[PDB]
Amino acid sequence: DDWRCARSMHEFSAKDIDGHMVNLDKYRGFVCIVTNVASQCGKTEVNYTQLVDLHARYAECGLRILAFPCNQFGKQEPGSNEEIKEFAAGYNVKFDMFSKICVNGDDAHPLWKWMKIQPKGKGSSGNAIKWNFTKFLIDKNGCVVKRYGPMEEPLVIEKDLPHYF
Repeated sequence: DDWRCARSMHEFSAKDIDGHMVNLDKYRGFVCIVTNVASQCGKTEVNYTQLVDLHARYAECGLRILAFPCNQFGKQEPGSNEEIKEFAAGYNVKFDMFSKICVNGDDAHPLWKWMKIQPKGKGSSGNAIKWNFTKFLIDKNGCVVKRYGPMEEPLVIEKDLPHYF
């Protein structure tokens, strides 16, 4: 498949939560967390609060966050893009919200197919996204430099950011 030959996050596009196509070369020169989100997960509150905390404190350093709603995990993102955006606003989210997608399967977003086979994007037992709130860390070149699991609170990520800024 074509997404398999991609070199960078910056070769992909995705529909934002308003429905506008974003070319992800927009993020060239920025360090990015790309994460799959859900509104009705045991981990929704810590992930959203800690992603907003990291964006507040490192946006000025060049941190950007891309949140992808995904309903594939206990169906914990059943809402519309409208409802999910309002939900996010509730956490004072000022980072980039995207339209709801699949991250696993034939219809997985090609960025999500690509990230999960990156030399530094490999998972622990196969590459499938295992639950809500997986985080990939993307360098200023759009290369995947770390994957953190659903069990790894986003502030876990703070210690590695200075390596990529």
